[PDB]
Amino acid sequence: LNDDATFWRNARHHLVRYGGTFEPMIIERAKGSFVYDADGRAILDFTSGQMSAVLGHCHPEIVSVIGEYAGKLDHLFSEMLSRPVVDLATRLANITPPGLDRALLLSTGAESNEAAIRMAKLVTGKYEIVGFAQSWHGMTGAAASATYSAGRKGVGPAAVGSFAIPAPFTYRPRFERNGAYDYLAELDYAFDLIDRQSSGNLAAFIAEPILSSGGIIELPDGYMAALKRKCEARGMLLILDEAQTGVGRTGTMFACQRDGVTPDILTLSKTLGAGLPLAAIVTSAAIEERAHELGYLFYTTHVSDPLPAAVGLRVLDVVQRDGLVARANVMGDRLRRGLLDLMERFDCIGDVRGRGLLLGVEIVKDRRTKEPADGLGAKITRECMNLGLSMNIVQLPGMGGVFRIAPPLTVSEDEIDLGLSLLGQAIERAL
Amino acid sequence: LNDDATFWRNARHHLVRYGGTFEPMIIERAKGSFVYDADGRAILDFTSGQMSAVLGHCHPEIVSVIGEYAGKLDHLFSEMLSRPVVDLATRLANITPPGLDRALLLSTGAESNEAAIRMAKLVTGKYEIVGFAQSWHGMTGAAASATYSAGRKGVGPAAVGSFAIPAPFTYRPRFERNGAYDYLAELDYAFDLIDRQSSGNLAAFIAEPILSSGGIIELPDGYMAALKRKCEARGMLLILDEAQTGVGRTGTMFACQRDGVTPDILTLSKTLGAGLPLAAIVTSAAIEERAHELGYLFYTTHVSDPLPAAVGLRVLDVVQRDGLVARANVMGDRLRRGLLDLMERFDCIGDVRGRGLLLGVEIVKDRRTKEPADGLGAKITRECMNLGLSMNIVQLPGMGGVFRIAPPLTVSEDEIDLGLSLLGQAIERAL
Amino acid sequence: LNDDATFWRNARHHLVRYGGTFEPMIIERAKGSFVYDADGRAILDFTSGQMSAVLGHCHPEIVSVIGEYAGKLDHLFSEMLSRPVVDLATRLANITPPGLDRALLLSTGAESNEAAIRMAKLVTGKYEIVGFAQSWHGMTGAAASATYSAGRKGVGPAAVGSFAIPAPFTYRPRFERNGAYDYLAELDYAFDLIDRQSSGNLAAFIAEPILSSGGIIELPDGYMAALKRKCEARGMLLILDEAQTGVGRTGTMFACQRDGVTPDILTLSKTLGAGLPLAAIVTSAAIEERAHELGYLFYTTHVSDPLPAAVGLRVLDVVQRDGLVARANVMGDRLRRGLLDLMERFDCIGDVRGRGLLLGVEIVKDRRTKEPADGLGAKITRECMNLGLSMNIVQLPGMGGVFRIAPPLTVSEDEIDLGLSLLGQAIERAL
Amino acid sequence: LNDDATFWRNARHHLVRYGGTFEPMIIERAKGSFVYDADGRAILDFTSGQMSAVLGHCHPEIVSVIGEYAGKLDHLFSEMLSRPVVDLATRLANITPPGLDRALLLSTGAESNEAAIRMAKLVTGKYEIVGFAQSWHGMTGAAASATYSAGRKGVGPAAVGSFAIPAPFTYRPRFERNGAYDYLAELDYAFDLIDRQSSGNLAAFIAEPILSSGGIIELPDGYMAALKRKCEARGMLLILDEAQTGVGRTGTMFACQRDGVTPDILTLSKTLGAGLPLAAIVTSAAIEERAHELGYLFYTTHVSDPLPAAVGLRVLDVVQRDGLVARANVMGDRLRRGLLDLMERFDCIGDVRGRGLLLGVEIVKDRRTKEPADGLGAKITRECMNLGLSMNIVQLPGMGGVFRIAPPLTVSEDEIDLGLSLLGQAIERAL
Ligand SMILES: CC[C@](C)(/N=C/c1c(COP(=O)(O)O)cnc(C)c1O)P(=O)(O)O
Ligand SMILES: CC[C@](C)(/N=C/c1c(COP(=O)(O)O)cnc(C)c1O)P(=O)(O)O
Ligand SMILES: CC[C@](C)(/N=C/c1c(COP(=O)(O)O)cnc(C)c1O)P(=O)(O)O
Ligand SMILES: CC[C@](C)(/N=C/c1c(COP(=O)(O)O)cnc(C)c1O)P(=O)(O)O
Ligand SMILES: [K+]
Ligand SMILES: [K+]
Ligand SMILES: [K+]
Ligand SMILES: [K+]
Ligand code: NA
Ligand code: NA
Ligand code: NA
Ligand code: NA
Repeated sequence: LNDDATFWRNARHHLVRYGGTFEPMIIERAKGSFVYDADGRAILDFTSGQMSAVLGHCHPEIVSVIGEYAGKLDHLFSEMLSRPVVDLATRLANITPPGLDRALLLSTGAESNEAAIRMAKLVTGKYEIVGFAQSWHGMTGAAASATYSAGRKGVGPAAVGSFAIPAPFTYRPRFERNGAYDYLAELDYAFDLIDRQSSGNLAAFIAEPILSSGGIIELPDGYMAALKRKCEARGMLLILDEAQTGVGRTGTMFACQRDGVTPDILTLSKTLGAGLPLAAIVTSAAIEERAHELGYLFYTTHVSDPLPAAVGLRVLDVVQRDGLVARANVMGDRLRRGLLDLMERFDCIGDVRGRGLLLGVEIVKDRRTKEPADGLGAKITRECMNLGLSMNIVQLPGMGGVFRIAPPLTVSEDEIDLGLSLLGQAIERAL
Repeated sequence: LNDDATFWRNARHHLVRYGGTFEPMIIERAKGSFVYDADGRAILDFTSGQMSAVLGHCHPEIVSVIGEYAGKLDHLFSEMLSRPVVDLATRLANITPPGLDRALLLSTGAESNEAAIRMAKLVTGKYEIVGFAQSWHGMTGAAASATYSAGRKGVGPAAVGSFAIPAPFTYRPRFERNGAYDYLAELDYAFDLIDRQSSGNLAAFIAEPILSSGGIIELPDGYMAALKRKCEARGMLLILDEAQTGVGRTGTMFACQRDGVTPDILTLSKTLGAGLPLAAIVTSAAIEERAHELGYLFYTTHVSDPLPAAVGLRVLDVVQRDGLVARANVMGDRLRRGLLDLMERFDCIGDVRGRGLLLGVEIVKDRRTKEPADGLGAKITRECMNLGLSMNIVQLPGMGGVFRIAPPLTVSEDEIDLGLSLLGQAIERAL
Repeated sequence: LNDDATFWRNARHHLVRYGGTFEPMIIERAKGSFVYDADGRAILDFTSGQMSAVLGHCHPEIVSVIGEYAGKLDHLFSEMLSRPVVDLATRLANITPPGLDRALLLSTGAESNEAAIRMAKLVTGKYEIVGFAQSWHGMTGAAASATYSAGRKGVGPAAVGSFAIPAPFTYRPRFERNGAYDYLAELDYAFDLIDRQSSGNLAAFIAEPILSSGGIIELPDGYMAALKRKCEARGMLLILDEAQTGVGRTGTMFACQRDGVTPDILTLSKTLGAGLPLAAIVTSAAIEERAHELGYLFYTTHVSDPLPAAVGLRVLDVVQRDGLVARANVMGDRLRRGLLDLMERFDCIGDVRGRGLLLGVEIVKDRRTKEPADGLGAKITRECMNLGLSMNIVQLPGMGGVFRIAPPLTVSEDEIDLGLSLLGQAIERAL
Repeated sequence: LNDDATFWRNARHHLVRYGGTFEPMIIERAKGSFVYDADGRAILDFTSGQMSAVLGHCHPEIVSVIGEYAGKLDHLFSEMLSRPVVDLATRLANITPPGLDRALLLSTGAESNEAAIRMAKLVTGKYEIVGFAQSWHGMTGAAASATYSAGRKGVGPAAVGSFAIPAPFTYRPRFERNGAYDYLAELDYAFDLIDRQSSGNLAAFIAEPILSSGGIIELPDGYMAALKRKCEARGMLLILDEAQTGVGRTGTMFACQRDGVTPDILTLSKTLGAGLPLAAIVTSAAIEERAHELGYLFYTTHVSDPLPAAVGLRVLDVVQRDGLVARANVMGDRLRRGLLDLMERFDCIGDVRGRGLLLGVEIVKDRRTKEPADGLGAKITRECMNLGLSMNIVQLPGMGGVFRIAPPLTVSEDEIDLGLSLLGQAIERAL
């Protein structure tokens, strides 16, 4: 049983709480799209752990590669190179679009954003950073200074030169031009204000292609391109944080490929490490060369460690070899249609959005007023859990609660159907 | 051969440079205290990779535990608990001194410092951070804002409320009182200035027990205690960054045990993960409770991931089981005496300092003037490498170059002797 | 002649340039609504010097009071009181609306804003300041940190927690709601963004009732009230900077009286000193009491100096005694109608706005496109000068050039007519 | 009587308190070295009001010049020049040392420091400012960010890049080198720390030649020169704030003349306006030219106003014409010897320091321990007042209370003797 009193005693005595609440179960093992509690119950993992396990849990190939290296090349002095490192960097330059040439291999998502931000500052000689008002880039200093969906209060001043602009949100539009939601006009208006506040030290704009924690907000058609131009006009770099979008999830290897806009620096992490801590930034040779002449520094313990690099390479291999990017579109489409069917059945489902296998369901009181359904989201979530489906909801001011659905790229048709049934049931009991 | 032209071609084209310079060899495999290049040559690793591999490379136990978990519980939604996580947190509360009760398990050293700093700010409601002028706490925002041995220029303003004071350095004393280096008087004088600059928002002091990158500077007798009192009087927390000192390296499980001073928050990382990316903070229950009521947040992808937690637990087991803390004193003593013998033989060795198996050798022009020997350090380093010994030197303004010696806790008598011979030879050729 | 070569030689050698350009004439004397060059030519002063001389130049009463005091009570230790000081403070509490009780008498406009800002920070225990994106509050640190119409670039970072929102501008509206310029909806939208960026340290909003340097922008109907509520909901103070609007200029003793909204702190300066350097803040007793218990400090050399205080009291007397606030409406109305007649005659006049005797004329290429007429403004200005009328234009990005008209409250019907004729002529020659 | 209940009623109801406490008397008039209360009692003004009235109160010449201008050229549009302005700027270039060429005429001391600081930032392209830990430069933002003797707590973060170093204090030395107070070694040590904290954006050092509010601390022999070199090596400007030292007070026209070190920017105010609000900065032509090409801006209402400029010119004339700088040395010497005699008589007088007519007396418990005499200072001060002598004491942590003595340059032998007798008596009653 999950009730192991010694286990819960120690958990209460010895863990630091760091957000949210601990599920009242003890995860014993995990395989593929499921995890198992201490009673042996299988929970369908619709979030791929913490949005990372694109190949599912304990993927046999990952398992072999991990075994191989643990026993042969584990960790090294940060100035020593090895194959897995060079292969992975090379691999990355190759599958990213042209203009993305050189890579740096780190450990976490925030770390990858900090490295990108530091580099932008170094090459521009400026320090002001702009992000979206519902972003999430990490808990470390600079990453946090650009994170706006939460965490800003009580922890002292943010970094000097931190600015946010509203993200374009079609579902709940707030900016009109001729009885129309003109999100590009909104962009202009936003920048104008920025320009007027800047000290003249604009270094970069950092952005997620789809705001995940922000509520699965997809940047609409043309936005990105337009965004890129705003930067270029201002001599700013564009940093795209693809921690949740990269490596196939949205139906392209990388989300920026969809818009055909290549950022100056691209950052990766969650899905790249598929559960392990590996992260990266990729930039152009020109930018790298300049950072280098300027003395760019970002020296860590695990930068360029072989084991993790090895794991990342295998993940890419598998994705490619198995056409998992394409699978993402097929399963994604299967899941989306199901969600849409639920939305036919239940009024509280106000919207279903997203791409590929990174989907959002916004819970609402009523589809007409689009009024946030408070408490209801949490109910459903609990019912899912009882039913054996692991879900995640995010709640922002002025928005209904949003389920963030992100099953493994390896998920099966069945598993999709199952989740879909569990969710319907959960909604039914929760009303 | 290490000359693989395709390998070097790709390395040049696709890697981001991030400090220092790449060794011109290709590391193929690693085992115990050695690494091997592509020609099969064995290099004695006197720095334990990047100062982490306390059990050496590819330790059989680490290898099994890694295997076990990769295949059974890899990575989870950050709100789900599992045994390895609870066991490790518990284990940590138990081997740390009283007052250190609750743990948070993360991935990197900087991340662990950011979490500690954020928490200090939250519980104090203040934001000013003080560190040593030769410190190194990490490359991420806040960690970097408190890092003074390098990296401060060209990357924009540091965090608001960043202050440093001089670290007590007995080898090159600068503060006198009655013809004596009164490092405590220096401390008072330092604080007075701080007090006068503060906006009245002093939150914490962050410190390494032994400044590693700072040049292996050991806090002298009574300093720490006195430091702790300065904080307490000011309502500040004391955060001890034991990334390189923890887990046995200096001859005690933790360096603070030596002084018998328990910090408010303790951070760990390098040696705890023994090569893998695992890190942690440990605090008192009271502090944790308060952070919790205040809404402390530090939610990441890999916080509380089972695999790494599992690895950390095994590392602790092994250390304990094999009396490696005690071994650290014995080998350390064997290594220190050797260094001292070299210092008898060569004038350019100005000082040998450190504790247990974390030792420093400061290179000097002449023992009397204690004038920095410029270029000489680098020579020696290169000669070592040719000879098959991997070393590391750090160079600060106003100080001679310092070799940072940190062989695995598992290092053998032979391996020690060998390194000692290689180094003598290297110094000989380099003169 | 104005050509005095020694005079210009010295001017070139010994003055620091500090913005704009020196008129090529030598002002020898001034009286009433005119100034005289070295050739004895009379220039009609339509800006009341630098927007201050509400009683005109060298007003006989000011002249007597100045004489009186220079000879009897000039300047004192800042802890000694005298009558003029107490009378003026009292006078101020009395003519300001209820809720405005206690005064502090300083020297300049920026100084008065700094004192208000410091006090807001002290009583709220917070530090974030919000202003308008086209504001001007002064050249000193904090005042400058909240000044957005110009001066932000090249001089380092602004104060931490500086934010701006767009000012409501009816002439060139940018925010629509149902095919309408919904300036209140714009306000909401603005605040939402602020809220999301704040660290939770909102202390005050600072605002001019009519943005003078911003282009004579009048806060539309209901805005202020709504603004005040946004603050109150957030626990922020409202500081109204009435440097150019106070003391009768807009047809009420103080502009806030028109909206019937009383700010938390009111600041005055230009018109209060009528040419001399006197300035003030007025606040509620409650706010003052609290600032006092918290140790509010703002100790200067000239705070509470008798001479200037004496001058301010006389200015108020005269204004009251002569019904100059009422005169402001009558002359203002005479001037406005004239401007409107010009606008009938010339296409380049796009708008005439303002209140009482603080009027703006926006120069435009064509009334339909409302396209900024570049160069034209400057022409006109030069022609005015030749014609003997002193004018001032301000130019902001995205706006046509704006003449800022602000003749003395003592201006005569004739003088108005004259200026009106000179301006027509100037426009005629300039086309 | 000073008891006017209506007067005190209004004072209590309508004044904002801003530091310190109001003397319980009503100053009715002032003349020469005295002020008179409402009972007609004459108080000898040993602080020249608030340290400004170098020609005493109501000096007949000041009075005429003031009269002249009030009636002829009072205040102008900031872009119009006039003679008094050009004459004064010229005059200033001429009496300052070579290298000081161009002037900007403002209103207050803080304003003058803000203008200097802004300009330093503009020309260096950097923003970090260093001052003394016991300085006082003003209450406005930047001036306050560099003020360390008081006011830093409770009002939010200071300006980014604010640093202080200890001022050299011979009376209570804290830095030793070979059993000697090596204040220059202290300077080096200080800078080293600064260097290590800087982001590489050092713009200027701002300093008072004698720290007035800091406790009448005189920069010892060679310090300044050495300080200037530290700056020059770092590419920083040196700004000397001579608000209390300029215009004769210390026995030279300007204090920097004594050391023969010319700062990059010199600021003046108190004594220059001799009671009226006038202030200035003086810089080199090169610096000015560069600030100008970079768009230096510092446009205020009263910059370049004729009346005040006129007053400043007269003050200079008088000082020169009457050899008041020389008089300062003679009277200063008469006053100093008296103080020394008191120090013979009373143990509580620990030190008498200063120069010319800017003298300090530090009150101590006992001359041997040099222990601060708490409460005693305040007693004496009160007794002086009863006796008819106006004095001022400043109290800093770790220092005894310090009387700041600064009688007018026009003070008479008698007046000196008188004060000297009153003070002796006051000390006698107070023991
Ligand atoms: C000084 C650079 C070096 C990489 N040190 C890293 C380091 C970190 C950061 O850990 P990270 O986040 O990098 O994992 C935290 N605390 C201390 C005391 C450290 O020495 P090393 O000393 O090993 O060379
Ligand atoms: C929003 C909180 C969550 C943990 N996200 C983390 C996250 C990180 C940080 O990675 P880390 O440093 O934590 O590894 C970086 N960039 C994006 C777009 C993210 O969503 P998630 O979305 O998965 O719940
Ligand atoms: C220390 C407080 C006192 C008012 N000093 C004011 C002061 C100012 C400010 O001038 P302000 O802007 O105030 O006119 C600038 N520089 C120095 C060296 C000063 O001592 P004082 O010393 O006279 O008591
Ligand atoms: C905009 C530049 C001008 C000089 N304005 C100065 C100004 C000040 C500063 O007063 P200062 O400290 O300068 O005395 C404060 N508040 C407002 C609304 C102002 O317009 P003006 O509008 O008169 O041209
Ligand atoms: K490494
Ligand atoms: K996790
Ligand atoms: K005063
Ligand atoms: K002026
Ligand atoms: Na690419
Ligand atoms: Na413990
Ligand atoms: Na009132
Ligand atoms: Na000169």
